[PDB]
Amino acid sequence: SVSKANVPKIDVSPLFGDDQAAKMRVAQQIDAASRDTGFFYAVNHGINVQRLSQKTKEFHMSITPEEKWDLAIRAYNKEHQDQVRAGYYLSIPGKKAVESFCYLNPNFTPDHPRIQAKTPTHEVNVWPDETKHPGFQDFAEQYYWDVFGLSSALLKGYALALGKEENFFARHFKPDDTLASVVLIRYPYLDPYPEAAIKTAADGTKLSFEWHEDVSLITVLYQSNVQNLQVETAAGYQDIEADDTGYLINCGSYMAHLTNNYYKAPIERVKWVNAERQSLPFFVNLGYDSVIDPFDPREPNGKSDREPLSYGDYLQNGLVSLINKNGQT
Ligand SMILES: CC(C)[C@@H](NC(=O)[C@H](CS)NC(=O)CCC[C@H](N)C(=O)O)C(=O)O
Ligand SMILES: [Fe+3]
Repeated sequence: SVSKANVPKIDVSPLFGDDQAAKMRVAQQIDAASRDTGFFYAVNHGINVQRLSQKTKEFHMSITPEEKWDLAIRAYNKEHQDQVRAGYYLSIPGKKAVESFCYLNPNFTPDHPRIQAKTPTHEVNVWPDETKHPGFQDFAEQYYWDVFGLSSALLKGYALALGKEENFFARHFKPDDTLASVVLIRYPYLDPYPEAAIKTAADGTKLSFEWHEDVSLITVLYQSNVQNLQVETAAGYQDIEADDTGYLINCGSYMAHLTNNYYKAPIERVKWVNAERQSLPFFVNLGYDSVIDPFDPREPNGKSDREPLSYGDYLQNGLVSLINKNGQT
């Protein structure tokens, strides 16, 4: 029936250090994984993922219907026209099981020039009442910077893996302008589970979210210990093993663009599982004006004829296209 994807566990801790040869050995493993199924687990990453899943659980289970409307993105609340990305994504009982909360760069404030200029994809985060969710905002903002630091190191590994200097990507990944987002996703246990919330794939598999390529440079994902993800290969979809201690890493379609598809953006989908679980992606996005010059590591001269793509326009297009294809989450 369904085979299992080879998803190696890569000790990424050398990427935080100054042992350059050890960094290269990590880079080789990243290269191999990126050329195989496109996924690896980053282990020995230094993030307290036990507290992450705890603080997230407390929030999802304690937020009330009134608070969800008050935080809701524009897709669920016409009063909130500035909330395209950040805020609460409501479930629809009987129809849509998943619900989630998305937040962006905490440095996006009314003082920020991109907020002042009303540049697309930049928004000021919305937060629940502190007294109703003590410590939640503090946890969430600190987590953003914790995973930012992990992601910076991973980007050093990807750069070395492609034959570049280690800051080739990370130099565009900055706290003052990153469009990176965290999404705290709840997938509920439901009895009965509404069939309307289950999609059926071409191959018959029941899904919660259909196939797609990630809109990101890379995706840095923590999930609770419930197997659900699949990656498409030429021989069909393969199950990605769960690992609630590691971070599941893959390239997004911006990486595929700039490498001339040498590191493809894998096609992934989410199987339907009737189980309470958490999915907490960090989408590594660059700045709105960031441009990486494409190259082709397959060619002796490394030359690509692909257009340099401004990251902001890429992100705007990608997020709207994904909603159109796979629905409003
Ligand atoms: C597969 C997981 C990463 C997760 N899927 C997801 O997060 C899916 C597919 S990558 N991503 C999205 O819908 C895009 C969210 C973008 C976010 N609101 C933003 O403004 O930056 C899931 O569990 O459904
Ligand atoms: Fe995805």
